[PDB]
Amino acid sequence: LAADAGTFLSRAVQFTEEKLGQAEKTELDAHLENLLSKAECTKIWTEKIMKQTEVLLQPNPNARIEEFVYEKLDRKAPSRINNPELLGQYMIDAGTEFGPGTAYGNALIKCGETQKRIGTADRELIQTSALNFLTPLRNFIEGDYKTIAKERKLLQNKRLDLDAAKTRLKKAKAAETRNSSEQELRITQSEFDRQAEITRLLLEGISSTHAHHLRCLNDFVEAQMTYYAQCYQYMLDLQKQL
Amino acid sequence: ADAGTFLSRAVQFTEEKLKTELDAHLENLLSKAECTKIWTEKIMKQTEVLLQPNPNARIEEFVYEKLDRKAPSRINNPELLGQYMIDAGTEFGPGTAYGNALIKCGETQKRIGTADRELIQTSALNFLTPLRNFIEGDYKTIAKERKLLQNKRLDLDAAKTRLKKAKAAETRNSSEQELRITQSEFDRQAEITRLLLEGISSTHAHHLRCLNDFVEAQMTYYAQCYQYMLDLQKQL
Repeated sequence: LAADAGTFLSRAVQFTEEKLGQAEKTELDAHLENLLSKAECTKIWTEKIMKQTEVLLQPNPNARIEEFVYEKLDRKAPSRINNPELLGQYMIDAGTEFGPGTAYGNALIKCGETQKRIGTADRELIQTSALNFLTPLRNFIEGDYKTIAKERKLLQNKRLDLDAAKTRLKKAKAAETRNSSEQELRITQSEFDRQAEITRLLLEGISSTHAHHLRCLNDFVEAQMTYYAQCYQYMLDLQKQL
Repeated sequence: ADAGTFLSRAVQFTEEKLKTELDAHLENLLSKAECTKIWTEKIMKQTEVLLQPNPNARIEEFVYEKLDRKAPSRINNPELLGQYMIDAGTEFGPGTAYGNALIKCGETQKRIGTADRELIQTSALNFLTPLRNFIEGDYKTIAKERKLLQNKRLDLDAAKTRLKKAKAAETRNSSEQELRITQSEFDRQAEITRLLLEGISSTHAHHLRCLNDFVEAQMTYYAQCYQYMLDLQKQL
């Protein structure tokens, strides 16, 4: 068990010396370097788009903060009526008060109805998009990315060990000890190579990620089309009655 | 007992804490005007909320309005999303189908944002403005007249008390004369109020035309956005 502490100690000292610039870093194969870089960029942008999308869907930030609170509180956040439907209610009530016979009353009541219909259509889009877009992406970021991160750490650690061994051999004098260090060097190199393959294999899966997301984007688009199309028709209908 | 006297004092204080009825016609008109103001205010506010959902933005506007300095031209959600998509697509590679889609969507999104800005401008220019004008101008006048006639009323009510207490013949005659003077002022003010309370009919007509306009703005915005989406659907 204490030997493990020695491994942690060895990995640390080496990390310090390498940072001190006194020690160098064994550069990884260009292919893996390229693969890791691509996966990262992908995650960064996907995260940004997902967030901005959400903001677009739910403009009120304070509402989002309240949801976060109840989410951490493990409680349900009370539902609220959307602005479009609310306006409709006020208008309809006014129209009624002003008098249904009056044209102004007729117009106000007619509009309030259209507004509520529009509000209903809005919620349809929010649910449709959330179900078809945000979640698919979220999945990828939470699962595959995590796994890759873990493997990255393993390979990073192995490299530290390899570099530490190298440095040890560099300062190896006693023939017998130097030979032992040579055995140690062979030992770490093998393990390092093994993890490198493991990592490359996992990184290969990212290729399909882009194609999967493209489908999700096509869906979101269809949703927006549906939302505006419905609202446009609703508006036309209102003008005919008024 | 003592409790009863304390209760009596309490009732007296309630009286400390807490009328010549006008001709029905005027009363009814007054009620109409008040109702109109209440409903008009509610609709004007909610519709502004519908246009600008973000409360913090409104707060900022209020501060900058008091600051008497122009508030920065913040970018709306659609355009920002478009920017992110376009840049991301560029990074992943323009040739790639995914990148192409991202860029296209960003462009359309920015177009939508511009159309939205147009819609916002039109509504506040041909709808919110007139309504606000009316509530801020005519209503004040109306309120002023109401206060004056209310004072004439209180004075008239006092005159009745003076009349009921006018025991001396001279006192009786003086009270009568003052009551007559108050009455004359009352009917004069009443007439003025009646004139203004007959203008509410015209107000309803102007408001109706304003509403018809707002309807046009919403239809135009929805039409424009629908076409943009059609174009993108064709591009991809």
